[PDB]
Amino acid sequence: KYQCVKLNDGHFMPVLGFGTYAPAEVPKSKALEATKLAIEAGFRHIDSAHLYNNEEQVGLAIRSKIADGSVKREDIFYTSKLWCNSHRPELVRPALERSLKNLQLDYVDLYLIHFPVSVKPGEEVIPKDENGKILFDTVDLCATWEAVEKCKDAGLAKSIGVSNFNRRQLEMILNKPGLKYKPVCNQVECHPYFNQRKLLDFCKSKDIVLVAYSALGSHREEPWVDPNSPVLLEDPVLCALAKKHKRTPALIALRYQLQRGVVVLAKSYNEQRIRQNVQVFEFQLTSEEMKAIDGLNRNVRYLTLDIFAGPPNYPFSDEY
Ligand SMILES: NC(=O)c1ccc[n+]([C@@H]2O[C@H](COP(=O)([O-])OP(=O)(O)OC[C@H]3O[C@@H](n4cnc5c(N)ncnc54)[C@H](OP(=O)(O)O)[C@@H]3O)[C@@H](O)[C@H]2O)c1
Ligand SMILES: O=C1C[C@@H](c2ccc(O)cc2)Oc2cc(O)ccc21
Repeated sequence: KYQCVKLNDGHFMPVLGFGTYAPAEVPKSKALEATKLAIEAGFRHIDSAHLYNNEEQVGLAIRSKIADGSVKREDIFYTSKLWCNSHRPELVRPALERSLKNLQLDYVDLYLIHFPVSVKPGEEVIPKDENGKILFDTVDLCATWEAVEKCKDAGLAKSIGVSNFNRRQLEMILNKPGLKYKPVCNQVECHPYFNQRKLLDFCKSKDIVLVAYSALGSHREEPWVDPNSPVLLEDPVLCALAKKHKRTPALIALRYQLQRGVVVLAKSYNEQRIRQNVQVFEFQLTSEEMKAIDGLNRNVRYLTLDIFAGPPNYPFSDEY
């Protein structure tokens, strides 16, 4: 269904969203078809990023569902993200305008700082030196946020937020001198094996929505995810609750987040699963079942973004 949460700037965010990242080996055209099917199934919140190299396709999909009259622009909540190669203040608006041009949309509903570690400016999203290590850059993320705030001023992003920020980095933005807009959200990995209780409580404490990514246990694309990590959707408790409720493990995992106050994303380029995942609104977990899923917490982070560790801004060294 279309139920939403009110953000701290007064905009409304659909509580279920459609993830659009797919591994590099997935052809770009598949993003176009999956996003159309997502909108037909009921999805109104759509999550992309300049990193995903799909905004031309995702924009084509959204504007085709507008053109055929299925939805109007105001019904769609579209998220993009500012990548690490344009953290520098003077490059922030160029990057947003470049996403909008690829999308052929006048504005995004939500613009996020994608990841707090900066890299060398340029066309390459992961620039590398001769020994294969990332060419990091040195940027004041408070200066980045101010340039992101100016993007809201200009009406090019209706809301603004962050992703992959730990509590320290959230506090750096929240307590910045002259802050215009708080982040409306922190988009972070969250699933029953990494349920982010502490970070979720902290966001709640500052009127920041936690948006769960990798909520079904991630794409598991090598070399980003350890292939020896456990597979979330094989979990016996999730599978047992799925049987009990006549649902699926993915649907238990998404319902879990909805009942604990989290906005949840779900990626699928599969028509059946796309349509399946919107069924998260048709059933309820009992409080005893929520507690059983709470017990699944394992400290298994699927997406470490290890290749960016080293700089002070690497977000996952802190406890949360
Ligand atoms: N740093 C960031 O901000 C960041 C990082 C990671 C992700 N994200 C966002 O969050 C989204 C979701 O995370 P994710 O891409 O890691 O994936 P995910 O939502 O955790 O799960 C995707 C995987 O689960 C499968 N799946 C989907 N629905 C299913 C169902 N009902 N039953 C069984 N399997 C199902 C997908 O396969 P099929 O496609 O074949 O269904 C795919 O293999 C991303 O697309 C992106 O929008 C953001
Ligand atoms: O799966 C990953 C690993 C990594 C990454 C993905 C693609 C890429 O081109 C470079 C890095 O960061 C991410 C950020 C995202 O928002 C979504 C997925 C991933």
